[PDB]
Amino acid sequence: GSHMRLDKFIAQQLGVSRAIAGREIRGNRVTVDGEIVRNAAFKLLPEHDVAYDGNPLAQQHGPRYFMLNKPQGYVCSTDDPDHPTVLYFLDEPVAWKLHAAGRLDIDTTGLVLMTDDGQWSHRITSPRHHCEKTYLVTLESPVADDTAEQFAKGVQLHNEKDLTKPAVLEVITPTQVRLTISEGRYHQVKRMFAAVGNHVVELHRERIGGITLDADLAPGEYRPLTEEEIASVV
Ligand SMILES: O=c1cc[nH]c(=O)[nH]1
Repeated sequence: GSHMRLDKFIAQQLGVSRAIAGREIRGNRVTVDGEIVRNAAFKLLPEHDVAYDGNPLAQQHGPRYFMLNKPQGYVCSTDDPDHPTVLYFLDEPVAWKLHAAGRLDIDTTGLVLMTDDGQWSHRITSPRHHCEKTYLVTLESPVADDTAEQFAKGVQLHNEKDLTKPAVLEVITPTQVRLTISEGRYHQVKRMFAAVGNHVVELHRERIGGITLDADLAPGEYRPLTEEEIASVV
């Protein structure tokens, strides 16, 4: 049930203070659905059509942010037509306006941030930025004892120029590890373990910057991000 004060909408649109927006509203320069509204506190709804001096002012719907626990078998973009996208799990209006601020392959599960705020998104996904992500990785074979050092110094991916930035590995079981990287190269985690002689069997993302996947969010479930999560992702 999105809505907002008519004075805040006008201040937003004209680039003025709320106090000056109120002056204009009282000055009979603002119309809603064709009728003059002189009340700065008028509750503006999405269906309303606002005009300033006769000029239509389309309503720019606020930005939305969601936390999704991505399941296997679905993809994070319409690039590939052979598999259904994660929008299948979202029950929101004009959901097609949403994109993943950091995509995950078809059988990788975990934290995906869905949003329609392009600036917020780029800040997180830019290849020039340092944003940490943590994954829970299941391997085909017991991790080699020099792999942590390897990842700490950086490894070279098959046919890539530069080494991977330092990454920290924590062993949970011999075939299950937690890995934190600050990059976003294509299929980086799988290629990193391949380079050192192992094979990723399962991959689950637990964190991105200051946002961690809720322990009780089941695969396929999602929720709006809190005001705090939005203001502190990275
Ligand atoms: O970060 C990574 C690495 C490999 N594959 C993914 O889906 N994500």
